[PDB]
Amino acid sequence: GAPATVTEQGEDITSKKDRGVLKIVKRVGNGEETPMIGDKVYVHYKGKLSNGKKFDSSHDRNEPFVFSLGKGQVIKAWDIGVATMKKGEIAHLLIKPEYAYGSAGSLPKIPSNATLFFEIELLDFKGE
Ligand SMILES: COc1cc2cc(c1OC)OCCCOCCCCCOC(=O)[C@@H]1CCCCN1C(=O)[C@H]2C1CCCCC1
Repeated sequence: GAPATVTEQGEDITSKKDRGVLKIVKRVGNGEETPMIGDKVYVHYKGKLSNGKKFDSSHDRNEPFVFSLGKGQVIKAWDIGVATMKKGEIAHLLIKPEYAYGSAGSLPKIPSNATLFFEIELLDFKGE
């Protein structure tokens, strides 16, 4: 169970060391450059509630998913986790609601106090 594997085996990459974002690297990337805040980043991802109840993929949309790192165009967890990644890396994230959609949730897709699981591949990142 990919979400459980990440609970057991994930690195806590939070500042406050609150196990709110957990990470395993599943495939290794290239170089030592990782993206800085304001970098434009290209990814493919597979995502779900850890309940396994709703599911989501860039592939559904038939195209890469693009955002500006650390601009809050995504959840705090993504801005934190993707920043730790290298070009070509695949990693797994398990995320507590404080780094996702909180007690307010995001209905209908996301309920209150949801935990999320993503598989993310980083493809590219160009400077601001
Ligand atoms: C709460 O809304 C959604 C959440 C998520 C996917 C959604 C979505 O509908 C708006 O549709 C995919 C179409 C892309 O639309 C822009 C995504 C920006 C929204 C912010 O997204 C995020 O911060 C993260 C990371 C980037 C990929 C999308 N993600 C999500 O949380 C996903 C959810 C969808 C349900 C299963 C878990 C992942």
